[PDB]
Amino acid sequence: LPTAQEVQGLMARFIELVDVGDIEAIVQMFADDATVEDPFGQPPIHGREQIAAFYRQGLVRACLTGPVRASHNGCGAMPFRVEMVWNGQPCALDVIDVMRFDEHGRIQTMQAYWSEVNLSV
Amino acid sequence: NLPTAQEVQGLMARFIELVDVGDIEAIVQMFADDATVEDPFGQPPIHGREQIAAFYRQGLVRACLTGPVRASHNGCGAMPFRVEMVWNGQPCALDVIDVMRFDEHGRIQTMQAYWSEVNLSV
Repeated sequence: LPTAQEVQGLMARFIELVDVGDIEAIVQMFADDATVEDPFGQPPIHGREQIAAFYRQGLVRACLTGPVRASHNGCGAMPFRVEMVWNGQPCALDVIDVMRFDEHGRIQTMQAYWSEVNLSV
Repeated sequence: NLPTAQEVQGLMARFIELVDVGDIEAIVQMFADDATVEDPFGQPPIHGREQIAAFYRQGLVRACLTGPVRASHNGCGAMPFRVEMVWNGQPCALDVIDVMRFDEHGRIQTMQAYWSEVNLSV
């Protein structure tokens, strides 16, 4: 189980991969049975391919907007901003990903909180 | 009813407002009667307004959002904020992210406050 410090490291690593757009590298960070709920409120996405599909569908710039809050039970929450093009126009989306990592430092749970209210032009 | 995404932003912002002024009673009122609080997440959950009240009475300090509340459409939201306390002799700052799920009456059903000493600044 990653330590509070390792969680900070992994979560930041995740943002870096989304930012560069390395789907393969992003997918590899997920445990086998990892689930993704993005946005939180919608059906969880399960499986390597579906997740890769989800990220390819999505990937865009992403960067932390605050430090990773990490716990001692391999979990963490981080605030970030996604820069993308929507309705043919440059937009921003504020998100908070809550993640639970496993013993191998792989992502078991990803929950991204955000909705239209967090959408900005 | 279950707060819309906009209502969640409003409710969560209010929660920080209450912590900031130290209104224990009004904080407790925001919680469902049988709410669960995990603060810091990773520690045993505390249950019910009595324990939540004892918890906040023990803890309550200033707090403020450091970014917008991220809200969902299922009455949930997460918010980043900083807590300032003159704890440990000197003033310190604790960066936290609270994740809340509200119930059908617009009260807090659960709250998880993510943070560790790793988020404690001086």
